[PDB]
Amino acid sequence: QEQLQQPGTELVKPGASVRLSCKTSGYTFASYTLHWVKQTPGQGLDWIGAIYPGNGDTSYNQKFKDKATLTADKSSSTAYMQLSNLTSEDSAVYYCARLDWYFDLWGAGTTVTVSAAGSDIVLTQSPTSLAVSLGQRATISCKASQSVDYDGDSYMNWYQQKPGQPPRLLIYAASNLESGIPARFSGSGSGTDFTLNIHPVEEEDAATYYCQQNNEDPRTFGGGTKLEIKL
Ligand SMILES: [Cl-]
Ligand SMILES: [Cl-]
Ligand code: NA
Ligand code: NA
Repeated sequence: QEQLQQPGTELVKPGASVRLSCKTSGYTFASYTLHWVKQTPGQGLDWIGAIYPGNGDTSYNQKFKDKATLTADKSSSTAYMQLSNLTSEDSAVYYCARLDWYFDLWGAGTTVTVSAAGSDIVLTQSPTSLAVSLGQRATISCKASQSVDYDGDSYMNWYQQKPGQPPRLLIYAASNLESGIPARFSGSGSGTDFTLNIHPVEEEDAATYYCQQNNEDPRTFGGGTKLEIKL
């Protein structure tokens, strides 16, 4: 089975560098782009950049061009991201993943804790948290600053991250359920306005939901909506 294996934590000093690893297995490493993604409570998910391991070609989000360096080691099937000149602003969880929906695969993420004691498309989610009673309906909005559509398809996906689990694709291209996702989820929308619906909600649905667009570079995500069950 295909896996992206990342260490759990790194505890690091301001000013240091840290190298994160993503050990792949279960498929041909050189043949699929791998992406890295930063997660914080306030900013949701941020696309850092991507590497094609077959030849080492990289692309970086402008904002991370000096912070991150992506490499790949074909002999060990492992990708690495170096973060340099660490500051408090780097404390976050970092995931490696295959982001294209048809190849969706996520590592479990490495928490990097920097510790010292004393015209991109913007996606807006609404609400950013909600509690819903068992059997009732949750509805979440994602609005984009510019169209995410091309040729009648919406280049926008939703991701679910259940507590303690990696993110996974939930809905792709606005309205298609990923394999294995139950019929109680549905997605709608086009252009700049998209909606996730879950009804009837069950306990297993408690999670943080993120929208993402991949119509223009860089890929961008919403800040996330945390859904809990109202007891
Ligand atoms: Cl809101
Ligand atoms: Cl948001
Ligand atoms: Na391999
Ligand atoms: Na709103």
